[PDB]
Amino acid sequence: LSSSLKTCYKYLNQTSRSFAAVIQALDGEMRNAVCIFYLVLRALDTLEDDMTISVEKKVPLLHNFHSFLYQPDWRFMESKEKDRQVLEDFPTISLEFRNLAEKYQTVIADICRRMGIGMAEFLDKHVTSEQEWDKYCHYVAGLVGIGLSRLFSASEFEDPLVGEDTERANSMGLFLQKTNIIRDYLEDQQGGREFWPQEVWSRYVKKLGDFALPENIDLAVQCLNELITNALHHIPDVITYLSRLRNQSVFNFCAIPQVMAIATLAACYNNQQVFKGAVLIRLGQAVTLMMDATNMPAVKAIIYQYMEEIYHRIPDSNPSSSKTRQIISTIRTQ
Amino acid sequence: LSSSLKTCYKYLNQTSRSFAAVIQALDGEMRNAVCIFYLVLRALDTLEDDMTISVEKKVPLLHNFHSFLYQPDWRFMESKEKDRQVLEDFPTISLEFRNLAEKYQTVIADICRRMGIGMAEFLDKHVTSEQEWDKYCHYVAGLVGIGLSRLFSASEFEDPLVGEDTERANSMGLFLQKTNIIRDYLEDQQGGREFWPQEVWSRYVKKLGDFALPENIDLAVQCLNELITNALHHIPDVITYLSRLRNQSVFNFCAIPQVMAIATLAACYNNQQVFKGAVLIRLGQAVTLMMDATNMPAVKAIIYQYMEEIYHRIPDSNPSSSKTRQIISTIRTQ
Amino acid sequence: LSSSLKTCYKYLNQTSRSFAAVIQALDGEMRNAVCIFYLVLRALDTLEDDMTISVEKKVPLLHNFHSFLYQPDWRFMESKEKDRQVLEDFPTISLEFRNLAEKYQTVIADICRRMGIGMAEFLDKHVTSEQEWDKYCHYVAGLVGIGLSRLFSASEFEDPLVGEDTERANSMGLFLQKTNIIRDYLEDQQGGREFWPQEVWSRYVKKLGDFALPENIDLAVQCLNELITNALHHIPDVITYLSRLRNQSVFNFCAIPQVMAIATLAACYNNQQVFKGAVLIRLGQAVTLMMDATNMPAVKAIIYQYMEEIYHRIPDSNPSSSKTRQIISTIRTQ
Amino acid sequence: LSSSLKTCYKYLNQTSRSFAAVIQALDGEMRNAVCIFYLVLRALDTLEDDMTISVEKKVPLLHNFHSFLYQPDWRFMESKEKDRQVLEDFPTISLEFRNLAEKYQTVIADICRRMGIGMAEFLDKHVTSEQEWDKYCHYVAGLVGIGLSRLFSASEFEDPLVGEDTERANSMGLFLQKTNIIRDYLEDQQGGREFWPQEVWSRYVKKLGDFALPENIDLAVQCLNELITNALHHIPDVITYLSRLRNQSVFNFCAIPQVMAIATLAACYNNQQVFKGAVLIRLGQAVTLMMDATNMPAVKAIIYQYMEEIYHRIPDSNPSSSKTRQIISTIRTQ
Amino acid sequence: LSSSLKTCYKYLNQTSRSFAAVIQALDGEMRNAVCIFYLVLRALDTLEDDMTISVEKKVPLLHNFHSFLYQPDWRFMESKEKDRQVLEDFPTISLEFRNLAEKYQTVIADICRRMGIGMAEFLDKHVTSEQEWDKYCHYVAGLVGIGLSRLFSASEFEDPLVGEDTERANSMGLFLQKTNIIRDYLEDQQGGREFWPQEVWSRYVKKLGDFALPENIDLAVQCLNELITNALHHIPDVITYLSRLRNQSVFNFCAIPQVMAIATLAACYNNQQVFKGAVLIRLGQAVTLMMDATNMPAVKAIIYQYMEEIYHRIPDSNPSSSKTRQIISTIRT
Amino acid sequence: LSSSLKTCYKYLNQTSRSFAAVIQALDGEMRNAVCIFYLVLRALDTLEDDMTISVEKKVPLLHNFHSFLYQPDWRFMESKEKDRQVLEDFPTISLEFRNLAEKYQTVIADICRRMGIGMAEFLDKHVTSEQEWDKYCHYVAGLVGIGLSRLFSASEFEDPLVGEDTERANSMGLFLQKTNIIRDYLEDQQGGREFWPQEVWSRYVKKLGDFALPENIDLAVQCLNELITNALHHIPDVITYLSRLRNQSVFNFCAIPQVMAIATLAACYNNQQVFKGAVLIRLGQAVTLMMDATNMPAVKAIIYQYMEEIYHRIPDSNPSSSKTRQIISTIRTQ
Ligand SMILES: CC(C)=CCC/C(C)=C/CC/C(C)=C/CSP(=O)(O)OP(=O)(O)O
Repeated sequence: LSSSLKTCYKYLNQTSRSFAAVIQALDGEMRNAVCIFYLVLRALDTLEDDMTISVEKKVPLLHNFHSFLYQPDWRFMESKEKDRQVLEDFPTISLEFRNLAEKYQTVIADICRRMGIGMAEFLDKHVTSEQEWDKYCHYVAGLVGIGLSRLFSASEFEDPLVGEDTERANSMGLFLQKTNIIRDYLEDQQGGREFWPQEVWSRYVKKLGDFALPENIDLAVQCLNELITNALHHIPDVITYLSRLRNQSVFNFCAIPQVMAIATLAACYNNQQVFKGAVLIRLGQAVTLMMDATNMPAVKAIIYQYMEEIYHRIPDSNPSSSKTRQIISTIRTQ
Repeated sequence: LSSSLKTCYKYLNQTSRSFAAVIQALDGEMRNAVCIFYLVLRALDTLEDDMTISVEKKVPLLHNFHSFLYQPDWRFMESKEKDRQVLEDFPTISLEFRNLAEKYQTVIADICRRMGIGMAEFLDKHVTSEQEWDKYCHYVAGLVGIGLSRLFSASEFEDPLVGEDTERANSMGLFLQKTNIIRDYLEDQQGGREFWPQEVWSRYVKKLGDFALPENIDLAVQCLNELITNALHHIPDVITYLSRLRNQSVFNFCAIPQVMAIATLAACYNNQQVFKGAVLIRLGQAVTLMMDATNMPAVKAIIYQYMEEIYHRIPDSNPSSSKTRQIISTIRTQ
Repeated sequence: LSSSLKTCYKYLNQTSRSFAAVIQALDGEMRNAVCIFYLVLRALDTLEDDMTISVEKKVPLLHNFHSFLYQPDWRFMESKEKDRQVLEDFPTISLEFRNLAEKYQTVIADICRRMGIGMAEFLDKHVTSEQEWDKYCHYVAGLVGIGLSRLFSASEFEDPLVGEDTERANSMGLFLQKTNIIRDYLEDQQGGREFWPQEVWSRYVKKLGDFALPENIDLAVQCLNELITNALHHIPDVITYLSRLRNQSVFNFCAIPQVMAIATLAACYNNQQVFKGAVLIRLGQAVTLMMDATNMPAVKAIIYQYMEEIYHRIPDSNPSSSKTRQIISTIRTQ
Repeated sequence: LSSSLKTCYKYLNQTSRSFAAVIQALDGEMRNAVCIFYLVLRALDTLEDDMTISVEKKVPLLHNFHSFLYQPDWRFMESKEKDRQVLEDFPTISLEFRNLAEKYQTVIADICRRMGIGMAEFLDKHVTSEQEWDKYCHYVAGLVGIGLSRLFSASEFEDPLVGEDTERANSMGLFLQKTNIIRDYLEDQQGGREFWPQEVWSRYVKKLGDFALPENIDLAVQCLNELITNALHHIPDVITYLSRLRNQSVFNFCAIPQVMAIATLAACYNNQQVFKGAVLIRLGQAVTLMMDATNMPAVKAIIYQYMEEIYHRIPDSNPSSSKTRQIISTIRTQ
Repeated sequence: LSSSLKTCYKYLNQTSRSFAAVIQALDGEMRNAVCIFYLVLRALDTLEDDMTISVEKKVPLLHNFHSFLYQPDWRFMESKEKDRQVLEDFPTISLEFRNLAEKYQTVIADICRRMGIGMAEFLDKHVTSEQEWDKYCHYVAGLVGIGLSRLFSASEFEDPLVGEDTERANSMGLFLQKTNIIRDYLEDQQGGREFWPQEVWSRYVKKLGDFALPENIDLAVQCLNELITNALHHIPDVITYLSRLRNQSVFNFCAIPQVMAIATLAACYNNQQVFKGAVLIRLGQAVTLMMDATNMPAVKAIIYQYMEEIYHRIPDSNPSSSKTRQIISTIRT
Repeated sequence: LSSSLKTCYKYLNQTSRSFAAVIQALDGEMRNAVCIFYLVLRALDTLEDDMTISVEKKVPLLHNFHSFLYQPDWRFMESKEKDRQVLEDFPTISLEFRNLAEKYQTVIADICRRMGIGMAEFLDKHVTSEQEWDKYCHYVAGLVGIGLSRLFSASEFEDPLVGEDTERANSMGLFLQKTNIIRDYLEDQQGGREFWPQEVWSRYVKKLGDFALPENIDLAVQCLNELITNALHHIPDVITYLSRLRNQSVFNFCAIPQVMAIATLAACYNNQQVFKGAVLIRLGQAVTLMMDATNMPAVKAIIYQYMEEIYHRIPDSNPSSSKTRQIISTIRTQ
């Protein structure tokens, strides 16, 4: 019955309109910690997003975002973004963050800390290579996974082992990030920002904007593919991660998203539409129709069912084949 | 393999259309208890519902119902409703009732009594105040919720607290009753019955029956929204009542119906169709498209997602706009 | 890191769009055993179907199929069936059979020996009596349930009783088989195959190929319903069986296929279209809407809902009307 | 039905006084996997101590031991050790090794290859420096812990971390091996083998065999305490290792052996007996007589009890008294 | 607060020291159910025991004992056995029996019914073949296993699969009963009751009592060894039965008495004391010193450790050599 | 890691042979919170003991000990008791106290405050009534139960009820305490210390010391039994208390002592050795040989088992013969 909290949850259902629901399904003290944790990285991203802010001003701010969590009156008004309310009415968010147990604060604070540094590290440059494309996702998604993992263990609703495992807690983040990137391609383009790592989109066209050009379809799609064959390598980890979870609320919160992504990459795979406007996430076979993503055996089958939708449409003309099959063949025998 | 019991189940699937399946999938003892509990509650209901009966002859049959169960030859060939064989063949029903461990009989007992009394206490009047509305839903549904909670704690399948907290069990019942009273308005009106609370619909029109007139449809919807916003208050209880359950079997029987209800209110919210025909209740987006109501965290994600579906379709000019927002905010933060 | 085991899963998906996903979702050692069990079974079946093979040759192969399991080099190159890949590269599948623990080997080997004996036995004939239909379903489906059961128990993932009760295992087998044999009526007739128990369709028509001619659809649906009734007799066993499984992955692998079978039987029941095209498997009621088949109680509810969709469809004018209601009543009383 | 696996378990009980029981009590797969791993390691070890085998002849055997696992008929009949039956009937053991799943073979074979290389290195040499004493121990006991550890993570019975963290695994190995050496002193000396690091025992006497002489007991016990102090340093890792275990059978298999070692290091600390005959593991305090080593806390309790038994006996006049205390402290404050 | 319930537990402790503590540690309703069950069995077995009751007077008693449960005043005063307190005051026990929920009564009444018929079947004869040894061990112990299993399952504390597995449940009982019939040779001899299979001891001596004579000691141990070998075969089932359990109270209740019997056989194997007096239970070696029979892995490990003690003392000369080893070989693989 | 915290643990092991081990085994925050607690109670106790600290100086010390906790420099250098170390180095211990979460401090200080006052009240008197034996055991033992209990609940490792039900916590405390006063009759007598309630021994002899006399052994043992009987009355609470615990470290910590005390009373019951020397714990008969005190079911069993040990030895000729049976009988039927 706290004005600040209610408002916090008003921002959660506002910005993170896809997780919101499951976040509110999290058991006990995990509920707020994550809700607030989502608002702050939502706010932290808005700052990094907002392009009407100088690089030499954004950088400082980015780096200290983690310090503002203890500045009762910190705030931002000059932000001209749709999610700018989180910045404007931040004090509300910081107040509640300030009522979170110390064990949860340390983590959230610590993650904003490094996420920031990293976000700034890629504020003047582009995603160079694959090897580099992971560093970025690690900063904007990976670290989030680690943070969430540490919150679970810290809440003692999950085994201490979920926190330790970060390599996988990271893949969990990299998979989604790479997914979204690869999904809303035109959106990022029509927005003034490039994200598809170079060294790969390069070997196709000269400017990853060409892909939005009609007489490109071929090189367009093909690139998309090998970009997906890259993301699919995170499945084995995503499966291992979830296989360790022992809390139902936590399982859903982690599982659902991962499954929407696979459903996404299975729809985006070789689907030209990925450049026209938007792709609809068509579901799986007439078997995974009686299986919700709430128990591991179900999840797996659901993944496998999607891996098939892909392995099925894999064209030989594609220079990304073989590997596409080499990865899916591994997710099958694991 | 009781030729009689086999009959009882035939009747269960012959009347309790929306509960038969979950009642049958109830573990061991609750299976027969809860089944009979319905067949009798049906009887006591199919009577109040038969207008052919004179009020002089109806009132008795109600109070003296909690003791017909113990009257081997009782029946009521003098009825013209639909669920009449549950009275004309009542002995087969009463018989099986005596076959239940006295502790189960003791519950089904102290209720038919407390019900026919409250039920009788309404044969003449109509629902007036909002408060008087709960009171009615109590005698008709709230009691059922409590008696079940009694049965669940009695079988030892659930903790003793479920049947102890008569309040939560009541909300469980009221939420189901109101959602129906709301949903079945047009049908009730056409029938000749009026369950909508007078102090509410009178603030909109002269006769509760006017809402049937296509001319007053706009007012009818405003009242709908008001009543719906009322019913949304039982949710916090519902969740609480549902999270205490430990038995899968029982959980399904409880959660699904509440979920079906929540889904219903969201279907009807600000929906004129409630005054013209029948509303088709559908699921959530693609997040709740991946879950089912068999486990609490998932149930919560569904409940939370139906709320947002309501919160978005709220008109600013609607009389209850902020009342609705207030409780939906209470639900997402609590 | 074995190309032979990888290849197997490739074949597992190339030929089982119906199970590959729930098979690869199985826990620990059951995964490979069931995958390979499925492959040799599939390979055995391709032999028993390959029409371009003289009975004066096909028999011994069916009789000695079990033995080709211990022969590194055995393989069949002269096949023209769809899934002939498994026969041509059998040394790859057999190699992996020999890599499984010895207890799964003796199980798969025993079923492969018994199934071949039965298969060869029905090459030179059709299903006469209704007790031969059983015997035949036993050899192609029933033994598969026993085998699978024997393995589940052998792995200790499931109780030892699951394997011991071959009677209940058999039902599981017969129920899935009969269903397919009923749904696939048109597909079988348009292919020189007689699977319906002729001791039945002979009391409705002269030739089994007459149910095709529209002038006899009334006698057809009439025969259709008699069989669907016969098969419904297995459901109790199906329930007894699924109620024993304690491992989730295994539960999914068993319950899903079963629920699908019923959904089909409930769509094909009294449906004329059976003799014109394929039947479209609708949805799980409006109650079974929020519940999937991953837990026994739910699977119970789901099953009963379908038992109703058929009960509220039995034409009093159908000669099977009594049996049908009889059993549906038995099923729900238990 | 396998008589060779029965033979294997007979050898497990003839060769492993200490582990047969906890091994046989291992869950499912880990059972045979550990049994056979223990048996090939036994054969490798027996080939190593066999002193009637010249050194030039023995290297090729130790180097190729891992490869003979895959030579069905390989056997060694020229050994004169006592457990030489495992080598004379090695074909039976390797048979069942080849019957294990490939994922275990890869682990067991790899640990065999590296353990051979290592055993070979120390043939022509003696253990000198503590860092060398550690090296030898890694080659004979460390790698075993790593082996078992990778076997547990492969069976999915334990977390993926158990296997990945090789240092903790090696700690478990070293701790047990160091203990025997420290205890089997006399028995070794009366054999012709020296395992006590030289840089240590040397600074006490001229010949290791001198500690045997009754006129050195003072230097005997003093050295004994230095080495034990060296050993105690592994306990922090031992405790960390065991606390990540989640499977009871495996926990039993890991803890029991360790509590045994620690009980031994305790009964040996500052005990002239080590140089005259065997020391008797006299159980600890009264508090432990009601405790068993099957749960983590009790094991924490047991270890801490043994630490005190050692701490209360640390004589000031000991060259390492300030070392022994400083480490037990670190154990107590961890 | 019940005086008659209070009384029942007093009886439980007087007549069954080997189980009283684990029975009282049982969860919820299982506690009262298993207590009463033990008491009526205690009586039924006391009637069978009393050798001062004629066979023609005894047959009716065993046959109708189960109905006596429902005869409030029924009691028996002509018993001369020392456990007859429950017989003389059976109305207190029966009163608490009619107090137990029905689902429990139905199980306890059924076992008493079946055990009646069986105990009566053997008043006339002696156990001859090993096969008959099982039928007999079935009536006095196996049914107690089946009854127990069904009680656990009915209580909901244990899985439905437990009370459904009558084959393994039966084994749990045969095992315990054989270990005792074996261990209590010299005791059964001075009482005039013979429980060792005749088709077995007859291959060694003229009268089973001859094993009591010091110059047959060698033949005695050889017989003792054959029988123990026979009892060992139930261990696999026992391990399967125990593995299934999930409730701690129910586990400790089933495990401990089995481990105890295992310990007993280990101590009696190729041991002469059996024929001269009493054999005291040795305990765990090096591994067992940190393990207790309260978790399955630990249970198994102890049992393996025991199987080994026997295996190590198996003389190659004993006519049961290959069997004794063969069975231990199945138990450890 | 902190040097002071290590020092604390050194003291814990030197001043606690009965809890040092089990305490260090405790999880998370409870570890330290309980260590400090024992240390400060240990000191306060050493003050009370020390017979060279005049009443004039001792009273103020006791009453104000709890305040000495928040005073950085407070120390006591005139103790002559062996454990004096914790007093001379009190600032080190008080430093750590001040580092415990504020909530743990509230408990430790309150127990110290209450304990001091009460210890001071018994300085110039002995225990007369049994009613007074209770109030004493409370001030020195019971309050420790309340402390520990209040602490487990604060840490949230146990449910709040554990801390609330102070009566059951007091009992756990008095039982251990009373038992000790028994066992140590002679050791205390040779200390001019009298703890055996005067209103009880007064009725057998003339002076509490007359029991050391060989001719009074008869009356000696009779009194013994009465007290032992008195002690048995706490067992019901003990069982209740222990059955409420959810954490294994906390269960061990609490169970071991209780079981140890019950064994001590069984050994002492009617044993003339109480007045001639020391009585050691007889070995858990037969049924209790294979049981540790790590799970409730086993603890009850061990307890019920020791009850019979007593019950068997009760002679009709004991004045308290009847009360001893009575209480035990109550313990049996609960
Ligand atoms: C687990 C258990 C105890 C019993 C189940 C027993 C089973 C699986 C029996 C075989 C049943 C059939 C005929 C399955 C579909 S054939 P298909 O795979 O060729 O059909 P498709 O076209 O792929 O869907």
